Amino acid sequence: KKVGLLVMAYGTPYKDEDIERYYTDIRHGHKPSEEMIADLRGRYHAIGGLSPLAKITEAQAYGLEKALNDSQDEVEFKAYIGLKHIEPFIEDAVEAMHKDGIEEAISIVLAPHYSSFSVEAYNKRAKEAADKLGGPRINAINDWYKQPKFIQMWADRINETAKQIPADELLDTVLIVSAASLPEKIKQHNDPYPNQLQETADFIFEKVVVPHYALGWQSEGKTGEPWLGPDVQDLTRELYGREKYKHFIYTPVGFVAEHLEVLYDNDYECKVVTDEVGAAYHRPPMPNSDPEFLEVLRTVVWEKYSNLE
Ligand code: FEC
Ligand SMILES: [Ca+2]
Repeated sequence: KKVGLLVMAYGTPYKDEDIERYYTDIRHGHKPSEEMIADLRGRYHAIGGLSPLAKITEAQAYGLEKALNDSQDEVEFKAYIGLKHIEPFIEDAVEAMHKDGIEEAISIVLAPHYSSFSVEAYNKRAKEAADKLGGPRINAINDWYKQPKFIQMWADRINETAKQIPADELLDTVLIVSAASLPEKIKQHNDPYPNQLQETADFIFEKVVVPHYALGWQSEGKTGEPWLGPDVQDLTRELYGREKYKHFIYTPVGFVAEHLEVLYDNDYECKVVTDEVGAAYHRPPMPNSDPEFLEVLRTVVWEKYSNLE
């Protein structure tokens, strides 16, 4: 019998006409203003029109399914994609499993770190849909940044970039490790998210030749409350002011694909800052559907399945 593999991600507009309803969904059903829509649409336009996140997420979910099924024959996995803010929604994926007769599923979020605003909400929605339908039972993975192959993947990508920096400028190079920002109040309740990112930065740093590093956040939202900082743009300016770094290497390790928050918030907004101070910009390829990353996810899911049984 088959075990459902519920692969969850944020979602992205398929078409330009979808941007309004996607943004409305992000804002809990409250339609943004015309100025807010125009600004978002202009960011998608700046990165080429739309984001490739849709096809990357699919390649990741079906590449993971194939890696799992080609590596063993104790069980057959069947992947279902459930998205947070556009169809197929999380609830649609759970419905489809139930209608297919899946009785047992493992879920994974395509974000390696846990927080109350991200993975918690994914898991709450998946379990609430399964409770109503009467199945499947969902066994959730909460985080997986500690996976050794995950850390080694990012260190290899950073070391390949650093090898193309001149040896006499490596001492003036800094590795900026980042994730999506969240409201700062999550620290008041000891949410694990900021600690998990610091841990990820520490594990990577001990495996790369780059001698300096700093932790930052990015892509904070339009609210009137404080968000986790420093922002990667502001941190770049500060570090140039104190240390005069010549090379900035940005690894937004909270993300797993090349989407709007990397293509715009790093490759446009951070490059604007490195240009202003006169430093070089580097941003290694994201994991996307590269086989080494599919192997990270296969290890994570197969270890989860091994520990249930
Ligand atoms: C955490 C976290 C992740 C990583 C975990 C996971 O991937 O789900 C995360 C991942 C992503 C990814 C990719 C994308 C890119 C989608 C694509 O079109 O390329 C992506 C894109 C957007 N996020 Fe995002 N996120 N995000 C928040 C937290 C997280 N976010 C919070 C909080 C709010 C604030 C909600 C509100 O305003 O009340 C919020 C709002 C937006 C908007 C709305 C427009 C704007 O104002 O910027 C867009 C577009
Ligand atoms: Ca921003």
